[PDB]
Amino acid sequence: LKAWHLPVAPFIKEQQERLMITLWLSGDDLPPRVTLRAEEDNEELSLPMHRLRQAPHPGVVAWRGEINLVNGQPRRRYSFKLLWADRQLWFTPQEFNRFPPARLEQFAVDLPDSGPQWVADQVFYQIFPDRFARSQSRDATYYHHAAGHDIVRKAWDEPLTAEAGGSTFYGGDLDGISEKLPYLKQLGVTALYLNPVFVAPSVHKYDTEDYRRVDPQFGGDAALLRLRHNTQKEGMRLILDGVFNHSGDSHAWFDRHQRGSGGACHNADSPWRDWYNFSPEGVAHDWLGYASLPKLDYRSSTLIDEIYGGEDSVVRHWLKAPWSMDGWRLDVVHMLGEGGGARNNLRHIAGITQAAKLERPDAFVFGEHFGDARQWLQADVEDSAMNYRGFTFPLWGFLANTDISYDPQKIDAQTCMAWMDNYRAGLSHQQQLRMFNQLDSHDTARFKSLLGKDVARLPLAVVWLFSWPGVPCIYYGDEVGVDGNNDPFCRKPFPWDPALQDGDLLDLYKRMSKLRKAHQALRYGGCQVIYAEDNVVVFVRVYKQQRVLVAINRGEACEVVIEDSPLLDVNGWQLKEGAGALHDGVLTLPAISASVWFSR
Amino acid sequence: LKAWHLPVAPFIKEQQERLMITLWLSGDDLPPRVTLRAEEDNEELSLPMHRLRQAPHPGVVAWRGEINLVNGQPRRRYSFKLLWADRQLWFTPQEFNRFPPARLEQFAVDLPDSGPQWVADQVFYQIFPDRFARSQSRDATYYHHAAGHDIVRKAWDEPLTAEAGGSTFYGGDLDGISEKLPYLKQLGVTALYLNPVFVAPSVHKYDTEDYRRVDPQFGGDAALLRLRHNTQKEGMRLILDGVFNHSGDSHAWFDRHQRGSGGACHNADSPWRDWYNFSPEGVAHDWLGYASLPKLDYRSSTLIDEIYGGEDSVVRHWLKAPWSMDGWRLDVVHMLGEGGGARNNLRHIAGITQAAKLERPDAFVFGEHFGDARQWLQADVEDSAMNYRGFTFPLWGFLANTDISYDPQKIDAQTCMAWMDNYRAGLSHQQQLRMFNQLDSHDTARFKSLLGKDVARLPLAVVWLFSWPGVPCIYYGDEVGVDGNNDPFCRKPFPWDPALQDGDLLDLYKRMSKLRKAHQALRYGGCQVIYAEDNVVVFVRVYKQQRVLVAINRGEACEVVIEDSPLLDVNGWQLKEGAGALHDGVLTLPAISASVWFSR
Repeated sequence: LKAWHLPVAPFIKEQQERLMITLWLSGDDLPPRVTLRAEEDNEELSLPMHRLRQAPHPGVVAWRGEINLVNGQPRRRYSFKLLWADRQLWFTPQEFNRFPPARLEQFAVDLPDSGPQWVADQVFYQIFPDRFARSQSRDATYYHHAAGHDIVRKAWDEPLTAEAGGSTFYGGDLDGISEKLPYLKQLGVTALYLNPVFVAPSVHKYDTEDYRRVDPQFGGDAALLRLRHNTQKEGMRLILDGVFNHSGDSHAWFDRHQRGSGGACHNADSPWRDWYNFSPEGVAHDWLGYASLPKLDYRSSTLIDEIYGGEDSVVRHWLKAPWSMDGWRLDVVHMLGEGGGARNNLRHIAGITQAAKLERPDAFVFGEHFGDARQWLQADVEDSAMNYRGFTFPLWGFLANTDISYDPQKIDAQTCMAWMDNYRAGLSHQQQLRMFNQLDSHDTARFKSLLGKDVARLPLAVVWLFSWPGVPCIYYGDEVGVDGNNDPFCRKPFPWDPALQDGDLLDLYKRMSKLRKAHQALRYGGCQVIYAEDNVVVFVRVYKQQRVLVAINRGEACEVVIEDSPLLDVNGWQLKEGAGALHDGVLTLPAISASVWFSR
Repeated sequence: LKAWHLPVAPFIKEQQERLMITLWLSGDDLPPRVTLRAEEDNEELSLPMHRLRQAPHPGVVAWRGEINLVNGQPRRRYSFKLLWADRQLWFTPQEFNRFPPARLEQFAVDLPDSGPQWVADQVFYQIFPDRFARSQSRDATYYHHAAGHDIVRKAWDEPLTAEAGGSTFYGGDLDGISEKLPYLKQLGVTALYLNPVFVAPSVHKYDTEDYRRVDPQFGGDAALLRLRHNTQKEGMRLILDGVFNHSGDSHAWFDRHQRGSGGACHNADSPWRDWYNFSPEGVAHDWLGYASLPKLDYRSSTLIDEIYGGEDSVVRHWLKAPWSMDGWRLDVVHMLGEGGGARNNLRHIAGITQAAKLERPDAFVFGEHFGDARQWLQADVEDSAMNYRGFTFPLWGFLANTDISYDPQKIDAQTCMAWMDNYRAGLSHQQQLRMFNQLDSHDTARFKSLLGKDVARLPLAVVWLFSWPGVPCIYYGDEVGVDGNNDPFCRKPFPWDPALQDGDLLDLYKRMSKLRKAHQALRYGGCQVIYAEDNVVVFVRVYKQQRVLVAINRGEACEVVIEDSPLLDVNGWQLKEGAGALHDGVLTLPAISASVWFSR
């Protein structure tokens, strides 16, 4: 017995106020009845399915049902209940289940879809501002109170060292990014995610001192206005790093260093005393034991107003004119809450997202989730997450034998795809398409270094990043082969000298972004894993009549048989990237290779 | 490789402000390192585990770690990360996982536990009031507007018929329940769940007309005061059916039948016009197409105040003096919300539960969930659910070959236990202990009838109901062998004539409730499935040094080998119920039997 279904055309079709659902079956003992299990206002529904007269493909029987769209909530969950005379079988995102699937692990489609529909068309690039590029115009040192010393300035070619990593400035700025826009546009980028840029004494600037002013070191307000102009002119989106779980200790609201007289750290009568939590001993709650990062108490209704409740709260401030940013990356989204911990977290993240969409309906809001983000995403409190658990770490394990803790990891293609597909199953198709996928970031070792001796696998990761469902994000310098261990060493200055650039890797990035821009299935399509065993993964992206086939071989050269699949029943295939070869259901795969085919 | 862990003593121990966690392992290739993955304010933690010098049991190696309890949220999620030189393995509620478990499917313990700790000590009994018992004192007919006719009155021995089922009254009342308290106390009952009792024209009374007055047909306010007195006197708890997703069409707020002049159904200027949703055509939103049940629009802040927001809102009204009820069963909890659907549902159920605990901190609030309730329970918006998906339907399938839709079902012991254990894995140990388990209810066919020819299996269900984690609920008449098809036929009058009673079944219920009252592990203990194959299920309840072993055989007589388990390493076993026999790791099980053993 076999089944096929993806939450996209050709399997689904909106027609008037109905959502038509088609299921494919094949086998010797087909069920005489099939029930479409659907949901309306969380009530489970048993909807009839009828057999279609026309076989969609050789030996494939098609069933169809209808979800009424005039009532219910926009997210349409559904599964298939195969019924025989004596038994039943469920078909789900995770294949067949002998007992009923979890409600939150069904197929799901968002109709009407009110999410940021532009996100799926983007190629993102993440910039750690101090390390990307210096403007042509272009170093003032001051005293970092939270550190024990003045800040340090280094020249662009000075090696990175573990000393005073939070206080070493190489001096990149925002006009530097503006000046490098042609390079990013040649790379395929259509959108930027910036690490923090508001006034703060550290180099990374998660120790926010003023949420209303751009730090002069990066070029101040004028330079961020220019970047917004230039990006708009080039049709590029722009996302800022939003740090609302905690403030910096040098913020006026807290003011550890008594720069004023009404700070919360040293005055019980401070206007913002109840914006922070102080233990019985008086020790302020902070972010995981970093006293420079006092945690904000969202029990206080004035804090709620200042951050997201008010018309000119911080979240909305940068989304309206003249700033008109395209949204927010939410730092430490999972811990924000009341009383010094994550109490009431889901409610407050919902408030932040809601406030953003009030200012800009198409605003993109996604959270930093090193962990399992499903409960946040399943309650629709944010649009998306940095997909470490769903994308990053499965690739770390399958390709680099390591994990979030740099613990050893030995997982084969089966386990990797079971892992990746289990996580997506909790997400609607529209949510899957906007997951923020990257290979590494400013908070991890460089993927290239994590490969160690297996660095030849890096191109496989690059192809996968551009073809797995979700929006891909390049971490600055990845595309020219920057390596490094974790923070501080993952934040090297970008090597603008082409002699220090891997130009073959750079070209790979250019081509994959062209393939993605070219083919709807790489942006909008469903995704079916077709083969997952030992070293080989094969999956197809699916959208209307178009298909995109992707075959990854992490080891020695081999041949693999691909059984006849109705998803692969096409006129022919056109190889677009890689040296793989498909002929008569046999895939010839060179050692350490990834290949992409478009259907003709 | 083998592992054991349950979220209860002897595996966990609170000591000062620390939670100690112990893991058992056994095998030839044990991991030299084990990481306790825990959570603090949703941040994943890697905590060291150290090897204990003393083997807890033959050939079993013990590891221990500590969760710091002074910070974080009360629910403590955790899992075990086994680490070798080249690989890792996860140990979870669902055995070993090669890739990291879902955050929401870890072991979890609620510390500090603020739930209703009394619930785990109860035996519940559900009463459909019109059909349970007439008081000695003891019939007035009126016109049911939503029906097309006057109500109908029938004598106690008149057969049930499908005609006017919502309007046929046999006349049971609340003083009748008061008078039958000695019977319920002899049965083992310590708590009552009543179907609706507020003023409403139907016999089931989910068509609420007045949320502030007890229906005179059941004996009015005086009779419910007496039942509260008598139950208190006998140390019995009392739960009322709370119907807040919709009102009845005869409620004054709506008033389809113009009993007043300011109703919402016929006046655009009604004080409660915005308490209901009217389509573009003006058709009121209702409960699944029943116009007698107009749905309430929780967008309106006055409605929120009337139902749960206000000091004397409906939810709190019956929880304070003089009513002092012990909580609420929430009818159609999953659909309640704004705009004519389930919009903002989680938030409103949270408000209702919060309001209840404001009035009574130990109030028990649980929802009617025919479907998958995990998202409600995982967000702590209610204490518990009617556990149809986690308990009822697995037993319908394994024992009765049927399901929620009375579709055929063919699942073996493996699938049943995989199903039951997968659902619990999303629940903390404290949540599992208060799940509201029953075999049937006023909204299903009688389980005894569902068995058809296999009715000899019914005692197995009864033993299982009292030994699976959760609080058991008898549906009135089940204990003397009432049968019937679904609503209306599952609501027969209780047969008080002992000649019409299955006294052997009644005794079984008495003994199982005595076993539960007697043994802490049946109320507080963890639960490990030990054997699940074809017809046989064997599981042990675990609490400190005590064990309770339960063996269910749904088919012909057989013998089954039980490998040495450190959970079964005890002084000896004492058979308490059934004819099973355990000797030298071999379980001799008669056909269609269930057996219970206490450890000595």
